[PDB]
Amino acid sequence: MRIGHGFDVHAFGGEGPIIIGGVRIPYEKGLLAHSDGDVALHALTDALLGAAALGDIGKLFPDTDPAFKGADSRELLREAWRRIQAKGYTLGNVDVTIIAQAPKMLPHIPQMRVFIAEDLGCHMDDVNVKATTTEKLGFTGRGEGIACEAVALLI
Amino acid sequence: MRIGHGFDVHAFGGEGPIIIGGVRIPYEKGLLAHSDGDVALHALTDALLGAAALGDIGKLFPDTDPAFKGADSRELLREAWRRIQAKGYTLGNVDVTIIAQAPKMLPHIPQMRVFIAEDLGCHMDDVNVKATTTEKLGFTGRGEGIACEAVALLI
Amino acid sequence: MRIGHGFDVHAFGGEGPIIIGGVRIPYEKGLLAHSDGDVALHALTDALLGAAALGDIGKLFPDTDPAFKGADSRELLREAWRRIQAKGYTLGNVDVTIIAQAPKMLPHIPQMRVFIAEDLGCHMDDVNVKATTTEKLGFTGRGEGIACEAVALLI
Ligand SMILES: Nc1ccn([C@@H]2O[C@H](COP(=O)(O)OP(=O)(O)O)[C@@H](O)[C@H]2O)c(=O)n1
Ligand SMILES: Nc1ccn([C@@H]2O[C@H](COP(=O)(O)OP(=O)(O)O)[C@@H](O)[C@H]2O)c(=O)n1
Ligand SMILES: Nc1ccn([C@@H]2O[C@H](COP(=O)(O)OP(=O)(O)O)[C@@H](O)[C@H]2O)c(=O)n1
Ligand SMILES: [Zn+2]
Ligand SMILES: [Zn+2]
Ligand SMILES: [Zn+2]
Repeated sequence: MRIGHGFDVHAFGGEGPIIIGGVRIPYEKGLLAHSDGDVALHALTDALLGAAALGDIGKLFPDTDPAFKGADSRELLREAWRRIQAKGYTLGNVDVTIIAQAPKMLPHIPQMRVFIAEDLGCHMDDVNVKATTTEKLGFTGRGEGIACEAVALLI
Repeated sequence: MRIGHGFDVHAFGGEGPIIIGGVRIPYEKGLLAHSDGDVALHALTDALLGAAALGDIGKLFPDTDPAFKGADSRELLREAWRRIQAKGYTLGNVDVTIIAQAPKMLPHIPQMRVFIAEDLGCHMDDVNVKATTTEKLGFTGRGEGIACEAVALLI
Repeated sequence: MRIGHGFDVHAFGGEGPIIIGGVRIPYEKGLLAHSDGDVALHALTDALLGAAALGDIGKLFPDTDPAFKGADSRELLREAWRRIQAKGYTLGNVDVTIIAQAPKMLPHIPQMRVFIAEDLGCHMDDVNVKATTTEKLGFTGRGEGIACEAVALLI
């Protein structure tokens, strides 16, 4: 059993929607990023790479490499997962916590769990996603951006 | 073995004391919330629900439902725990990290561990609580609110 | 198997370099602290003490005690580890996430893993360190300080 932890942040910028956990969520503003800025999947990817001792998302897929521009975070998720499995690991379970004042993540979580479980080739029960606001405090409370944390357990 | 993670924040507002980890801690200002605003127990609850793949505190006990107004966070903690156990889980251990510039949590932690272990029906040794300031940085460093993180391991 | 979580923050102040994960990293400003302000090792220490139910770094090594002034965080790391092992624990694995806009931690991570694994008497593979910026948001995004999170799994 191996434990991992990931954390990510992306700033709001431009027009909506935003992509979180693979879900296109309607919002007044979008998120600024090289890729699709999916904070939830970056934090998850890092948690999994962390538990595998493979480093982090930026070590494997550089901000500098042009191909990663506009990149689908689920692709990165699946690749990191491919490499993790090849190192001999299997999924224990993952838990994600989206820290955002808005939009409301609640209704999109079921679909998120479907995408993530698909990507990790596991059952939805091994995947949990949740959300919380920082009750108007901070860059998140001010609507400046979204953050996300995640933990993973590999076997 | 299943892993979970929780995170919560509540803003200062009104008169003291504050309730953290179930402990009434004297402070110049109190915390604003629908319930008692116990940041430590919300973060813990989410960590446990997360490890169980039951979602989050707000999914089980809505901000909208009036009964939860003024609600004792230990009640929510015990209920979430009831449901978790019914899903077949048993406690491995939990670790909580209170992020607050003040007040000093240190002297109240023993009592916190007593309440939490009581609520989870475990031994104090399976429960750990700690604290840290953000050295004057951020909404926490500015005394605007308190945050808390927690991880849990279920069996 | 026992899980732990740690979190720490230190403000920039003075002249560089900074010490992170035991590595002297050149930077325009340094970090303000009683000790060497190694955010990465404090967060790690707490994660390990947390998994062991030993509390936190400040419980074991007080800000008030003068000896800890200028103190080498690896010393504290090794001591906390000594005490943890004496309580009967063995390392499962640790994962660290440095949240800093700058400097770039990437090139110093290998050396960090060497120091940490040395200190914990484990193999580098049981140690992972990663980094992330908060994309210009927050006290970290503003260059006001560095934060760090860590999780640990004890056996
Ligand atoms: N202080 C920092 C921050 C990030 N990094 C590295 O560079 C990348 C950070 O990029 P980022 O903070 O923009 O995160 P994303 O835009 O990939 O979501 C990370 O993936 C780390 O590998 C670093 O070495 N030092
Ligand atoms: N961006 C967000 C934030 C929270 N939520 C949900 O709604 C609740 C958040 O309420 P909250 O941030 O005020 O936390 P508490 O006041 O219950 O401590 C969470 O329990 C989540 O279920 C969400 O769907 N999307
Ligand atoms: N709100 C708080 C914050 C910290 N503390 C305790 O006092 C110490 C916090 O000191 P700190 O936030 O300056 O962290 P460091 O300077 O040791 O890195 C922690 O080690 C906790 O034991 C507390 O009791 N209540
Ligand atoms: Zn990202
Ligand atoms: Zn709360
Ligand atoms: Zn520190």
